Amino acid sequence: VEPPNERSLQITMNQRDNSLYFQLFNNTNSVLAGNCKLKFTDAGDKPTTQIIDMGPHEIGIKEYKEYRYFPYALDLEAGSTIEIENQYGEVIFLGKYGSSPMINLRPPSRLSAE
Repeated sequence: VEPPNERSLQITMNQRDNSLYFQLFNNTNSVLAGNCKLKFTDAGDKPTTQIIDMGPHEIGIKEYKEYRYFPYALDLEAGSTIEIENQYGEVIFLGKYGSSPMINLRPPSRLSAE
C-alpha cells in the first residue's frame, strides 16, 4: 500500500472574459519551489498553447497563489490537464479539470512504493 504522509497538490481554475485564472494550494507537507512554470491546457484533445510562468517566487506549505493569463476566451472542459515544471523543466505535479475548478495534481511519475 502507498506510503503515509502522502499529500498532494490542488489547483483551481476560473475562466473569465478572455482570460483564465489558476490558483494553487500547496497541500503538501514539505514546501513548493519557485522558478517553476505552468503547463495548463484547455482540455487535452485540441487545447491551446496556454503556458504560464510560476515566476522565481516559490510557494510554501498550505500556501496559495493566483496566476492570471490571457488572452483566453475558450471554454474550460473536463480534461484540462495541468503541469508544474519546476526550474528544472520537468513537471512535478499534474492534474485534470472537471466539475470542480480545483482538482488534485500529484506527480505523473511514481516516487516510492514498497
